[PDB]
Amino acid sequence: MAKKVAVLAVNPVNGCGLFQYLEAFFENGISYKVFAVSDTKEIKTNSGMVLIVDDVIANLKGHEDEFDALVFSCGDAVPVFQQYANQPYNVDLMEVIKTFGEKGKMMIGHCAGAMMFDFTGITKGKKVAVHPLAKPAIQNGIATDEKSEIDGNFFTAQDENTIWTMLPKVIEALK
Amino acid sequence: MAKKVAVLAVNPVNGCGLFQYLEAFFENGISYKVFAVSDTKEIKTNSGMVLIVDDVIANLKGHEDEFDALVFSCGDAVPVFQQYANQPYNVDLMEVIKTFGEKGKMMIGHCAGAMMFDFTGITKGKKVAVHPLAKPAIQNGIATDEKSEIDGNFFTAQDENTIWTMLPKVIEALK
Ligand SMILES: Cc1cc2nc3c(=O)[nH]c(=O)nc-3n(C[C@H](O)[C@H](O)[C@H](O)CO)c2cc1C
Ligand SMILES: [Zn+2]
Ligand SMILES: [Zn+2]
Repeated sequence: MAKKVAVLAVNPVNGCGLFQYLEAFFENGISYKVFAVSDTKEIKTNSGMVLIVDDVIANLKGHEDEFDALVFSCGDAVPVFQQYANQPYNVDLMEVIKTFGEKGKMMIGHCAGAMMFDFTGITKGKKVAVHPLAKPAIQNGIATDEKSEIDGNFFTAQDENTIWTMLPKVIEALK
Repeated sequence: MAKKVAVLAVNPVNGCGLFQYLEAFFENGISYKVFAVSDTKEIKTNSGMVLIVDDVIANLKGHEDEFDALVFSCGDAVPVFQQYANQPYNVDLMEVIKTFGEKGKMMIGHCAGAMMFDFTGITKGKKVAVHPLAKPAIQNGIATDEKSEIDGNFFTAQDENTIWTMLPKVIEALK
């Protein structure tokens, strides 16, 4: 019955968005493990702070059944995602997202998180919140202009500044 | 003429509160440096994340005139402050807050940040916003129950959840 959350942090990752999830989980006693979307668990933030997380994204593949939810913390790695699309960690990212979406896991994200989910196709026929610049990239999903969208098991926010509009409902759904 | 900000992060520090400042500073081209209120450059967050900042608080002394603002990021280190009040890094904390207060630098903080400010007497006759649990610990200052208090050069918030009520003003003050 005990839930488990897999948190995905890109490199670099928006620290404000990330530690809104993590500090909320810790204070509510929600278990979580943070995975780096890179070849090392030592990442940076957009602000420049060096951050050493729990593990890498490669060690998440095959362990999707051990978690009940997935969190995509957006960052400045996304505006250059297309350049590094063929990077090992960026390939593992789409695979992890795809598997979690098929298991029916709780999909959580913000900013460009909806687009990364939509690149797979798990957001088909689902209301999602996404950054105004990543909105025309939403093909399978149904992008809205709302600060946050909760449809089925998809919990998305427009950016890191509108996470507060959905975070309590995310918390009460986990523990 | 370039406004430089000195950010003080405790150990452990509330990650959500800290990166609300740093990411906001980054997106607005505000120069800042993060000093660890601990023995070493490497600290952790309340969530458990290993965080490596810029420098230690000891290397801030004598260089307070090289900054225009002082930020106090509260954390779980404060409820254990009375036990470690005689620690070298906690002694340096009170001495750098004093120095920044003498030159009339922009004093920023949240949660129990106003309490640490009031422990020096810099907040005399000044309205401050502080955590409800730390409110009776305000003798020199004028503690309120408001989310944020801006009085003169003091910019305090009730906790990490009410930083957004004063942060736009902080950014404008730092350009
Ligand atoms: C932790 C956190 C809590 C917030 N809470 C609120 C809130 O209660 N009401 C609100 O209108 N905006 C809230 N915001 C967003 C905030 O109003 C906005 O991002 C800017 O401060 C003003 O545009 C919050 C943002 C963060 C990061
Ligand atoms: Zn983003
Ligand atoms: Zn605190």
